[PDB]
Amino acid sequence: LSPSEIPQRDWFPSDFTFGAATSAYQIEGAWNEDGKGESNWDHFCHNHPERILDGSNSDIGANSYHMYKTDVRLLKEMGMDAYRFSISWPRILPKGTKEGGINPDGIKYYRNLINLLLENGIEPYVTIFHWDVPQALEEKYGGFLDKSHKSIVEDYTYFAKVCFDNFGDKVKNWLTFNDPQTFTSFSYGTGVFAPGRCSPGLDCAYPTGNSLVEPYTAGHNILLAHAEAVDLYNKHYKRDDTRIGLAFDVMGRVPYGTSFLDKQAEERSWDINLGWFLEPVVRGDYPFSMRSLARERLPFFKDEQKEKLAGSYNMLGLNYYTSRFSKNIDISPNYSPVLNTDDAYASQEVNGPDGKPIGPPMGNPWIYMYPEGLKDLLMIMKNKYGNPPIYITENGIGDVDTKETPLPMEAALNDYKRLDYIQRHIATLKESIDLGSNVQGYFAWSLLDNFEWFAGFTERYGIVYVDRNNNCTRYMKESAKWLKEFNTA
Amino acid sequence: LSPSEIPQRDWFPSDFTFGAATSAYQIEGAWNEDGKGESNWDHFCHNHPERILDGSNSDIGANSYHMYKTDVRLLKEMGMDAYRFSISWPRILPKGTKEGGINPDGIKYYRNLINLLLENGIEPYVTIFHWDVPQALEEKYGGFLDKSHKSIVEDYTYFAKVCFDNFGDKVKNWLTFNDPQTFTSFSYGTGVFAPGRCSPGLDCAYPTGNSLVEPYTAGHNILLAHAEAVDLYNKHYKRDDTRIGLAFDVMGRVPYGTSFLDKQAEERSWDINLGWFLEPVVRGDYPFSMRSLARERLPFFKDEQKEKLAGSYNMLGLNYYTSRFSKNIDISPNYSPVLNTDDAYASQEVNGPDGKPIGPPMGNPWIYMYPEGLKDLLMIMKNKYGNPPIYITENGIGDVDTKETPLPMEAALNDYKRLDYIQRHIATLKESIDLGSNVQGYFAWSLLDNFEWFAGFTERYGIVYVDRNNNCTRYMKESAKWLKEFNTA
Repeated sequence: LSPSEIPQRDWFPSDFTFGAATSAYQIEGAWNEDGKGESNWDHFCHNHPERILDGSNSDIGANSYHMYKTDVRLLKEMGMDAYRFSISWPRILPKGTKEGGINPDGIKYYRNLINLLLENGIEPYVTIFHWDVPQALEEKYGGFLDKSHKSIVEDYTYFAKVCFDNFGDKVKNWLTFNDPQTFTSFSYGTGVFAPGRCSPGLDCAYPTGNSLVEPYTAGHNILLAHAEAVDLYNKHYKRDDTRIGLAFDVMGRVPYGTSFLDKQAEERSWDINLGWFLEPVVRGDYPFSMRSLARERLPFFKDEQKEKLAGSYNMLGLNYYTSRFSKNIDISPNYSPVLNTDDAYASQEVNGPDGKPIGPPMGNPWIYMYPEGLKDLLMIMKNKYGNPPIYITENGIGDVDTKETPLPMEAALNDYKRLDYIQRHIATLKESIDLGSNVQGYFAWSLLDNFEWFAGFTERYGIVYVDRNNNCTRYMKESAKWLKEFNTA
Repeated sequence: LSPSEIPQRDWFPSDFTFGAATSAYQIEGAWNEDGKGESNWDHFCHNHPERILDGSNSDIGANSYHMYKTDVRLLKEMGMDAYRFSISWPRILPKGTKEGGINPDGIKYYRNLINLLLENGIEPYVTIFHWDVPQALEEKYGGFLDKSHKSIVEDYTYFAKVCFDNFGDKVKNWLTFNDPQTFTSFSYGTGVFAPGRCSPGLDCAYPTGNSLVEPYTAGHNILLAHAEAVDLYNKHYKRDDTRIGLAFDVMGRVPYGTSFLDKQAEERSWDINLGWFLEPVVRGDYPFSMRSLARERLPFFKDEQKEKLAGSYNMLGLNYYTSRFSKNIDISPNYSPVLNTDDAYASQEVNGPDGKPIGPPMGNPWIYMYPEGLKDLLMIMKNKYGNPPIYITENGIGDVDTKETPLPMEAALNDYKRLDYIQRHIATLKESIDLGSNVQGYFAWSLLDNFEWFAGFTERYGIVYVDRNNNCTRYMKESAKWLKEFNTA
């Protein structure tokens, strides 16, 4: 709020990075053009529109496949140092496999986007996989549910090789996966993401899975896939100045009460949310708490794998939005986990014991502003996990805009709530950096308003407004205007 | 230790308590006189003398049953404020049950000892149970292995009732159990204690038990017994100025290395050693880590039991001797618990990473001097468990004295190593008191040299020498002389 409280670029180091981010399926559109194979999401939205809040799909998105030159202009205008976007697996390998052949148009597109960004002095941060699994592999062996722990791993590794092959010379920053926890938990736990599987009795499109097992199977394959891709990268592609890693979605955790019991609950919560995928790439295995609680439901790694996994990164991405109070749940005959996330034996509350929310509500159903949680998370990365190079690869909020409660374009552009939120977190990074945090960059999540998975188009997360009523025309929002001023000045 | 470093009595509050302690089976003797029933230890030593290092038994002990007058004498001369001793269950209730009848001579013995201690201004801290279970009960239903979780509970409560009925008027400080963890772990885990049970395949007198289950069964019954005895006490015997509780044996735990993994191992170690019995009397249930690791092997408490257990104490005893480095052990198909203590997934090391022992060796196979471990424990009691009134009910070392390497009487009396150890721990209490610890007393373990369980008479723990070659004549050691000087001055 206060003038001296508003972040200034000179607050951060000269080499610090500021940018924006998106994901292929959310913005690309052209779902079936120039030889692009079908994805799990194409398949899910088309077959189960009832599972999308407004029954929409992303056949078009923000049409960034055809309008990338504009996205680049926008980034240049705001003075962003970098841009993080993902690559569509099927647009590159329609069948998802080597034998399926590499789609030249798919390669050409990302090739053009990369050169243009660079031409304009914007560093590309390439996310190899953002939930878009080729349907071919999905039907072939369930994709990441691959009970063999081999097929999907090799297929993902080849996909990566093609990316390193065709873009390696230009790309200096790679991210193998983005939000693996939300992907596995939502796609196989609660079943709100494609393909929509969950345990019998649960309300999802295909209640014939197992919410206590599939998320861990998928998670295991993701980790094996990551380790293999990084091995390949370090052996045949890494250069003295390039980096590879992955990004984790994470909610800050705060003890519900003062009991040491809730502090324990909090620990188990960080473990099942962040630790799940971070500990394996850090030391080669899952958090002890998860193994003691999920037991046989959580696969074991071979010695070779643990070896390939430990230290498989040069930098790590953190996608932060909110936090929750963690309240203890005792083990006893009166309680039985139903969802994989229930293995943490802790309830995640928005309201503390005083009935008040952990932070001011930002609009949609789950984002409560609590920049303190980001600070705690960075302190944990610094003191417990080796203080590696950190990039806040995602941060932002979603403005609600439904057919029942339309959000006027004027109001959509005057996103002061978003601006305030963004400046608070950027300020939080300043503090963490002075305390020793190895944070090296910040990416505002959603360069553009786009498809928001099961929420469809009911939420606008962009710093740039997209008018789909008029050829997806881009309009800077106040938040984008400030970022432009911030990056300049 | 520097002269200004040697603790002084004025260093502590006027109401602070200094005393000595012993246990019935270890010092009494007269194992089968004046109607005393046979105990589990009488039975074990007689039937398996090969399980006692020097093949001895405690038929005589320090012969305190006939020489108690001399014991109180030593206490009064040293200026001790209190004396902790235990009551022999089989000596009070020969058959261990009410139907068996109360032994007149037994009641008499303790009545006289108590009145004498009071006549001399020495407060008696009475331990109700110290491992000596009436053999009658052991044969009738396995004693604390009682699969019904009712018989042993009721018989223990009655025994407790008798004590309250005959001594309640004179005793103001009660301790239901002493060292429940060593009792259960050694009697049913490794089998080195009576009755000597363990998992088939292990080396004990009766390898027909289960080291992964029986210690927990016994522990569970001990806790139920405690809750019931405290409930009875609070209802018909407690007076505004009387207190009841129990004492826990505990080794300090220090992370082996710097990894966060060993910090976790350390926590699981405190949990399995101290938490096992403390958490139930504090909040009504076992530590979360134990329930998650022992699972079905750790019995569940009924709601009314958790209610009786939570807050079932006015004070707590801590038996401290040494500490260990806790080193992490991952959960994996390559590791399978054998002993109940393995459930903590942590090795307890005497030597740290540098090959050096955590503290200087005190003589016997397991005691290493590390008073800072006591400080850590007191800080945990203060910051995590409510900072209750604490009494260090045992602290000391054992001088090795075997047939092969006899300890000359002169050397046994010049126990400067014990004195140093004692002065360092008393000093440590001072530091803790100033830091806010609610420590209210210190008891030197072993007023007398006596029977040391499976170690027989190969170790002298007393501050008072017992010459069994003569008529078990007592002689003050340097440690005792200093204590006398300290208590006076």
